[PDB]
Amino acid sequence: MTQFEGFTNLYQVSKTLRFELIPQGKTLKHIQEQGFIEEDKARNDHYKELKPIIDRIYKTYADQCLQLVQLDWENLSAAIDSYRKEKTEETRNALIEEQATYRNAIHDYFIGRTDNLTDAINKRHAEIYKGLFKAELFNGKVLKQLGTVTTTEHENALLRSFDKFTTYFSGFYENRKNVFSAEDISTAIPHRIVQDNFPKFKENCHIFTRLITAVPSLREHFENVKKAIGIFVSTSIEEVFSFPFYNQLLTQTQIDLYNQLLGGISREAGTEKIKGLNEVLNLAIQKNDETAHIIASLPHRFIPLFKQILSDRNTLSFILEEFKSDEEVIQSFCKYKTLLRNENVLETAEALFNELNSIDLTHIFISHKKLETISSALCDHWDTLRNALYERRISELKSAKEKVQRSLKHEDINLQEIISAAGKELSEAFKQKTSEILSHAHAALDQPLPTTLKKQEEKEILKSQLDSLLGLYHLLDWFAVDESNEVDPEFSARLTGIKLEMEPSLSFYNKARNYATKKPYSVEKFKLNFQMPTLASGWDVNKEKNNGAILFVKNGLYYLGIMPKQKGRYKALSFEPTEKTSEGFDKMYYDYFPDAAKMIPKCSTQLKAVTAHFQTHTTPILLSNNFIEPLEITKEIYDLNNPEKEPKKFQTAYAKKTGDQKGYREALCKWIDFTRDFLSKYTKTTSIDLSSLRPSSQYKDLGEYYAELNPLLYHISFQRIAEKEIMDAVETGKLYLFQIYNKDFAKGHHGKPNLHTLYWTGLFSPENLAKTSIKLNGQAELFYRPKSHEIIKDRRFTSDKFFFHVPITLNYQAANSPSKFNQRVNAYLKEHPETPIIGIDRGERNLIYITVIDSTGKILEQRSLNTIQQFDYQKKLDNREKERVAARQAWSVVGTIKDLKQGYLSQVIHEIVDLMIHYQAVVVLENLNFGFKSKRTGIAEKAVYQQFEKMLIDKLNCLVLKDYPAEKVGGVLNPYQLTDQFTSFAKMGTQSGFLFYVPAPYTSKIDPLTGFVDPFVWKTIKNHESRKHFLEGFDFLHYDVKTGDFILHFKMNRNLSFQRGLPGFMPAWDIVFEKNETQFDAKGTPFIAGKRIVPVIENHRFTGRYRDLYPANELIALLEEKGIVFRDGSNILPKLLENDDSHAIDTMVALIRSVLQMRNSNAATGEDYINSPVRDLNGVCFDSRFQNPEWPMDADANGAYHIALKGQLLLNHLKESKDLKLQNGISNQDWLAYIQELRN
RNA sequence: AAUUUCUACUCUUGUAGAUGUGAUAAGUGGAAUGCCAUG
DNA sequence: CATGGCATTCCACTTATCACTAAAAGATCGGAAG
DNA sequence: CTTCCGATCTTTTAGTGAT
Repeated sequence: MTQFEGFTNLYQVSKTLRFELIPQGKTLKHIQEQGFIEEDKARNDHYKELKPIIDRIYKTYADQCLQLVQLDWENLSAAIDSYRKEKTEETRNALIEEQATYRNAIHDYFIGRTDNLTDAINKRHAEIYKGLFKAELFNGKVLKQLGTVTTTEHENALLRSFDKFTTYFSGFYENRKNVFSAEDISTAIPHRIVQDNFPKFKENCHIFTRLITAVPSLREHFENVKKAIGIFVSTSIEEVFSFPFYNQLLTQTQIDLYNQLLGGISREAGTEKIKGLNEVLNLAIQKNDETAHIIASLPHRFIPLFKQILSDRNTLSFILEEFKSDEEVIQSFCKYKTLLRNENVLETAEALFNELNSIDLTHIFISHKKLETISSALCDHWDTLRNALYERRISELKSAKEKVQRSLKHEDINLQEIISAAGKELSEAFKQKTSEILSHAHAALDQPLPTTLKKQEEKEILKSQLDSLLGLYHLLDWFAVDESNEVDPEFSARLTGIKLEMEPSLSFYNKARNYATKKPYSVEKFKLNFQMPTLASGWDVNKEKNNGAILFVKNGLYYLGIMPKQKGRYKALSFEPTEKTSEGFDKMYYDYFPDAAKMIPKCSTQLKAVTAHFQTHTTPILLSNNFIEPLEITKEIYDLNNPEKEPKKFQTAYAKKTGDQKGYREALCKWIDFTRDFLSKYTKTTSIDLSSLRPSSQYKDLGEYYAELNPLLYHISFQRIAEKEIMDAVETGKLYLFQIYNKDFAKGHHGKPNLHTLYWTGLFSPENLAKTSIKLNGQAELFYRPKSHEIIKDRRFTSDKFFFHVPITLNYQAANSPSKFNQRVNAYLKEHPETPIIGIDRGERNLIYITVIDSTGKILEQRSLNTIQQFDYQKKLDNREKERVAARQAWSVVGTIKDLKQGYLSQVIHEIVDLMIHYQAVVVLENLNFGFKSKRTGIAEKAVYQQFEKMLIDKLNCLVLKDYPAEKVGGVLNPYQLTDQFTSFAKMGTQSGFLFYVPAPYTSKIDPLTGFVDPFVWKTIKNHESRKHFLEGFDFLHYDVKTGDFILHFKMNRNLSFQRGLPGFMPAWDIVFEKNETQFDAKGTPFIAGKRIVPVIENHRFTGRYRDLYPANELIALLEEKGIVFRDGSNILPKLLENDDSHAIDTMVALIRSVLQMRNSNAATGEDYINSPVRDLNGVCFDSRFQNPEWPMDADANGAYHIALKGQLLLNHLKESKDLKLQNGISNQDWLAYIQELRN
């Protein structure tokens, strides 16, 4: 009999707290007189400058090592294909094994253990390999082996700035160690080569060979465009798309050559761009030929490869020069303005366009590709001028129209015919627009430049002048000045001269755009070090004179003490622990031993002396230093930890590989006895009680033993010291004292404290001291941020502050990772079949819409969360989004949206966890693909599909209710754990504890009452033949005279091609065209039944705005226009399908498509609702506007209700699941069949 | 209109909720500008 | 006045790893022997 | 004068997971 309260202390979590340190006493002066702050600032700047210099060495060895790589990729491609055809777990394991094999194979080059290279090269590469993670990067002991790096004197002098300070780069050492590593790490070199770039290359190879097989003419196109680009000249375009060529494309130069081949080299502004492979494929698409329709079906785009990790991009395309200061761009534009005003651009321009009223316009032509711009600038529609040209060429005449359009589409047109075409309105519009543009250019030229670019108004003034000049240049780019057609000579000469004078303005505009849109400089905190290489790395008493960090507790207040190096050496300041009754501070004593897997072999078996002893003679060795009794090590004890193979005989991987469970148990028992002896004899750990440990043979696995053992090694005690000693120490300067401070420690607070402050108080609560539930961690760091009733805005930004980030670890008694979390959750769920379900749906019209259903699916509560605590966050997000959109086009600062979304999601998360605790429910979200959420985030960054899942999973990883007592489940010492330990979204599966994932579609556009979904994908029908075929599948349609509504019948045995291929459980639906009368809801407002909201598509190619539709009214209007009688109640379809007019069938199909659009929304009126086209078997046509609380009110409420039903289906399958598992996703067929089973 | 920090209020020189930091790397999406095409 | 495919710059933004570390090893130097 | 040893401050290192 399990319980909901049993989901606590299942796995450890790690969190970091942040506090402001208040200086205590004279220590502010005593830190200013030493100048440590400026020293750490200069250290940080030197580190920032010197990080890319080391990266050159890493890039150099990466480029050198990969050029020697030679592998066959056939096996990896075969594994990828075999896993691609069917998704089963053993092919997944085979693919994982092949990926690991290839990853190790390439990593052997970096390690120096490959078989395809000589032994001397292997030794040289290994000798290099041992040096990039230690101090020889700075001393040059590994720098000489490459030689090609060629560091000059300034870097070498700046490398000596970090002397005796190599441990600063330790985090950087770990960061770089992830790169040259083979354990499927997403930042690593070989993971990228095997899993990121190679599947893309295989996809590109298969796409290219399918294109070649389908049609052969592009081979000449591809080879010719490759020769025009001039990349990979020594090899063929057939060979470049082959698996042996993937022995190249490891170094960044080859990848950049491939990418520039695929995209095409781009020259500077105003110059024709060399096309790429994807570009010529798109151009082949846009021809709209039958061969274009052939490759429209096929995948018609290659994929570029990803960048190499440590390298940098280089491109053959043009790179624009960059302005470096606002003064520089200001003086450059001022000198440009003086030059442009000295040559007198506007005088010759104005003199040039007034000739157009009085010159032979048969000799003035217009570029054919720019006439659309002229038409859009002169008319309300872009098509007008080309239509006028089309009908005049018709008027001076199937092949005739084709001749007209092919002369229209490519050949430049004389201006005289165009003025003859449009009439006069184009001529006065032309002269008026040219007058407006030169007036704008004149106003920009005369009005001067401001002194600087500090404020946004100066930026928009400069922007306004610049695009005035750009629009002028656009105006001169209208004319076709080329000599292929007739042109007046002096006209062409003056136009070319004024155009080349206007030419450098466009690149100037792009340069100013690049400089102006830079992020403004802000002050930023940096790590303090106090000249300690290992400041606050660990809290231990042995290291307290080295790490220098010591805490004190003073009558509920907390104080951090830092003692510095006195005269450049570690003067061991000491204190005498006095009686408790004496006044003073409470020093925390930190007796801790790290993870025994990481510690016992270090100080027992992997010692230098032991290794030297055992290679020579087999006799056992006694170890006495730092042991209170001499400790013996035997040959086989050393041999288990050092077996010359990866699987140790006490490791369960060896037991899995060989199956020798008996030998594994024996080796494990001997290892446990040995480490028990070590913990008995070691000086640090001889005082720690081990009586809670089980005997050796009772431990199932070594990791279980380690998870048991580690909590015993961590202990905290407190000692009282005289206040006089600490005050004298801080007054002397031998100790810097700071108070850990936040808002909650202020004397004026009365309310509930912050959750972080609750965590901090719970760690130092005496119950946590007695039994360690919340563990203080090491690796603390110090940050200094400079400067950036009576109440002051941004008071915390008014002075420099010292920050203090400290990590803590919770649920410490539990293991570092949970075991079978989802199986425990499913066991509890099977124990409690009546668990409620909460569905969370995300949308853009309304952000969060919740529905709570029971086991039988009845709604207990539904609610929109556009407003929490009477604050409509949706309007604020929408306002912020258009503010950002307007600012990003006005060259203003962009700002951030994350803080406002985080503030909304804080209240949202609190609401969901309150509902979770009050109902003991589960939470279901839709499984959103990364592509879909990224596309909708790009369409609308206001919406919150991402960052809500992360915050949810973070909150249920460890949950503490503030009102709860500290000892209760859900308290600070016993936090709830509802979700699995979050690793990453890639490995996060279909179920994370109490939170589930279901497939997205068929949750909104469906009937709640009946489960009906429209099956007709509408792209199957385009012409009247296919439309009439779609009508033939329907059974009959008649008019009901007693209710005024049409009744239409349909079966899935017809119109199967136009269906989306999902047969429902009902073989028949009764489509009803409700009479468009009005009804009153429960609130009493009138609403029109059967109404539809349809976009305007009258122009047949573009989408307009929204409009209301009344399908019964439109149907009777069309039928009475056709004269078809329907008051007899007869069948209407044969009376209608007999008529062969295409517009009647088009309108009928449009009405059918309109009436199945259950989703009816329009943001202009603020109305969104669902109507059911199919009447329920209880004689009800469902409409959400009736405001029945039994059913969803809105669209997103319906979607939330249906994902809750999907979760209900999953839990119902879980109840009959003997394996305590879940389905590998739910197909749409099973979901729709199940909901149709419930509804019918 | 105060906060380690963020959000929302302002009875309280404050309230409610949230808050895994640092380093590193990759990727995504907008906006502008061109170039080639299509409607 | 829109769409498709590229290219350059700028911005914000998300995702994915690592550490959460005491003690041995070693570099080094001031102080002690031949 | 000429040569080596013990204190002391950096630096690196050790590495576990289901019949």
